Amino acid sequence: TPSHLSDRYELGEILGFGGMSEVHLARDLRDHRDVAVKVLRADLARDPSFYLRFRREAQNAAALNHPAIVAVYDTGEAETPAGPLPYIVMEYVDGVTLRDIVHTEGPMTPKRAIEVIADACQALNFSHQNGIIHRDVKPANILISATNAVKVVDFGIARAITAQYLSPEQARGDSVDARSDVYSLGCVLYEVLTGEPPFTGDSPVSVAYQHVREDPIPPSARHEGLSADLDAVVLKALAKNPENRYQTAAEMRADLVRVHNGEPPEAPKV
Amino acid sequence: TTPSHLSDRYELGEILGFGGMSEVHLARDLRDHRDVAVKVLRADLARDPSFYLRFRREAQNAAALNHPAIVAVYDTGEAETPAGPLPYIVMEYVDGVTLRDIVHTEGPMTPKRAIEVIADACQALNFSHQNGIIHRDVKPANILISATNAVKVVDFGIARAIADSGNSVTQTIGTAQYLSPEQARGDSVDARSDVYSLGCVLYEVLTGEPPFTGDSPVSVAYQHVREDPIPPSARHEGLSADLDAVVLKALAKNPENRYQTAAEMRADLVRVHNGEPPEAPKV
Repeated sequence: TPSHLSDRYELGEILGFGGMSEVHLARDLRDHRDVAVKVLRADLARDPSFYLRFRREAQNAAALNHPAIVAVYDTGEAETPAGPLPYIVMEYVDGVTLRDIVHTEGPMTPKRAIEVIADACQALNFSHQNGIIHRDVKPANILISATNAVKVVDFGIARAITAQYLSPEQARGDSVDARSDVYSLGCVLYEVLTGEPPFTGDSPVSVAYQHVREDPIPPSARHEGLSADLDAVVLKALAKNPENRYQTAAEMRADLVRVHNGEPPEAPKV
Repeated sequence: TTPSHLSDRYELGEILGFGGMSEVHLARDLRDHRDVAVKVLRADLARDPSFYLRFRREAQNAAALNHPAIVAVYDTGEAETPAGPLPYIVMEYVDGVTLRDIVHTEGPMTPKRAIEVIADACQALNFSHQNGIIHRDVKPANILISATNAVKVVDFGIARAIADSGNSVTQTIGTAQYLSPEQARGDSVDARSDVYSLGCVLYEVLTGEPPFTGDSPVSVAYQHVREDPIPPSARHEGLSADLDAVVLKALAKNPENRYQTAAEMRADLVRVHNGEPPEAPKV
């Protein structure tokens, strides 16, 4: 990868690695600001199967406009003498992932967890009202900024009509919809609350199997300082049948809000 | 695209097989003047910390077992070139093929051969268990047959911590064909699991298919949990009711009903091999 893309974006340190792409902190020398640039790993920039796969993801990136969603600024294709190198330029978030927080700091307090997840529900809801399912909600895809704001990254591109955060339907290979993001957000909620996701296993298959077939253990049975109410919410978000989950991320956030307040939630009492 | 050399001692050659994070190379040991197998982190995953860490742990904690039917571990290290550090493990080399390639190119074995092979796998797993090591991933791709027909087992899981429960602590889209029920549920895995998995392999070398197949790993995992396996002799000819009894005991849903040890399973495979009645329920 070159030091500069398009004589505009000056690549700096790696923020994170993804499937085929890596995200860099960079200076937009033209707009004079720091940005995040997602590029295709240089080695992979010759396999056409990858160049094409990435360019569609870039061309068709979810460009949503919401405080809790990392914006998309620009998309491009640079010119290293070796070859054309495709990239997406995005909002930069000076912060750390939920995955890092949970790992270095452990489970959050119920109050903090609720604030974080309800804020994620807003990003998800705004995304949903705009026709877009994230499909990969998970702690590594939720960012917390230095000033403590939630920023969600890595929305999947629109479609036609590991495994710790899959919904039963993705696991079965059935069709997914907004409710599917709901289930996954609940997995994250479960983890920030208890230090662990609902299901663990020796292999993605095992975990997938559990999502589809095993009853989750109520969070309070795995960590202290969790109320029965809060249990009911998490458990509803984790319902096996989409028909029985929260129907929208809004519904989910409203029940989270009630628990923050200390009011009984609309969720069932197990 | 890895380097040509490691630690100025091992020069790498053809790839023998690829795994999760890692590729296995046939290499020449320039100090000891011999061919070894070298399992290294894939070069493209090397900048990535979560893969480097995951592998460093695997390399340092590799299971060194000393047994004819187990591929030895010679050295464990970290090479530092401008792509590394690249933890790696140096192992006994087996000039041979996987039990998986065999079944795929040659078809099912004869009971006489199947039994001999699985019986040797049993001696490997028994030895390992008696050394506190559970394999956890027994499957055709992890059993090699040497050019002289010796059985050699690879890819033992690293030792893990056991909880207050007396259960094993869990570690870490796939095969799902050799999964035990306890693995599927994410329960405690132990010697009985290896026994069950080896059962699946035995079933596969005898009949040409593992006990359960399906169009999703999830759905196969389910069959392991809930569904009865059809006796081998109903799927392939030339197999006796006694052989069925042994395979089906190994494949039992409740670990308390399987062979409790690999040596026990080996004992019933030897009896069948000899024309004796097995200790296992008629069916």
